[PDB]
Amino acid sequence: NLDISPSEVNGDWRTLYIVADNVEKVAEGGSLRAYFQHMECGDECQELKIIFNVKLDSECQTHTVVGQKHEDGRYTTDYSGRNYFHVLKKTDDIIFFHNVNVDESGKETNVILVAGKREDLNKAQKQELRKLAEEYNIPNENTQHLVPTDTCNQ
Repeated sequence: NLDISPSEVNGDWRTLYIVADNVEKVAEGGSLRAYFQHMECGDECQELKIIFNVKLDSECQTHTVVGQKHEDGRYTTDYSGRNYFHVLKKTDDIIFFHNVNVDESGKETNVILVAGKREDLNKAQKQELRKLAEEYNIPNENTQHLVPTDTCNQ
């Protein structure tokens, strides 16, 4: 996979799209429907702090996770079970993350989350997202566009 540096990641980010093979996890009220707000890491990006909101009732419930980087490039963190995440694609203003969540009940969910410093993907990036989901055995019909309900950063 692709490494990230503090200079690349530090700052505000938002979630544009999430797609997952267990749709309940990323649809409204899902445990993994994370509206990014900010990322920050230090030296070598060993310790990656991600601040995000989930919507709970009508309100913003803010969360922070700290991912720990490992030699294989994955970060781990606890959140609604155990997560293993890494970078599948990156540009200066868009990151595609792949996450595997193993929930407390043992259910495994594969996720692609698109984080951005802008509000939209272009058409090429949308097709790339679809191709990646296929490659990762994730149904594209589960795709969630978060922009229209992202109200916790403004």
